[PDB]
Amino acid sequence: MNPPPPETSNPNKPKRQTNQLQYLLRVVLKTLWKHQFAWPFQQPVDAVKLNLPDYYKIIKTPMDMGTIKKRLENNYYWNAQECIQDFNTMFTNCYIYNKPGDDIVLMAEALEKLFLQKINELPTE
Ligand SMILES: CC(=O)c1c(C)[nH]c(-c2nc3cc(N)ccc3[nH]2)c1-c1ccccc1
Repeated sequence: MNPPPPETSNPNKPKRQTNQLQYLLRVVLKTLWKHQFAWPFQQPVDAVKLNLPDYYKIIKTPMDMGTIKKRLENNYYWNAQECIQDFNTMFTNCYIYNKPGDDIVLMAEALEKLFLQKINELPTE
């Protein structure tokens, strides 16, 4: 069964736009999104659809690129580091839930390397 997906707005939380956050949407997210291995990560895990009934029994901080994209579009983040942490949670969740060598893990590993390449250099203020 599915929990509610992660919030993409929160009126208590202050919003911000920065050059680095703009870059994380326009270049980092939008490039990863087109990668051949992006599809498992483009939306919250649907434990019923994907027949992973234990997914949210194991993963307690779910994250996915659909959520990240919406957060960036909504100026939900205060800074780039917060957004980068969401990407890192997404990757680490995949490694936690699965096992080394699994096809889905090979997919996450290729995306993570590409992500690291793209955030190696970020715009300045
Ligand atoms: C094929 C299979 O049996 C799978 C296993 C052992 N694991 C995942 C799987 N584990 C994940 C963890 C996170 N955190 C995010 C996405 C993940 N997909 C899938 C899978 C199921 C349906 C479609 C694609 C892959």
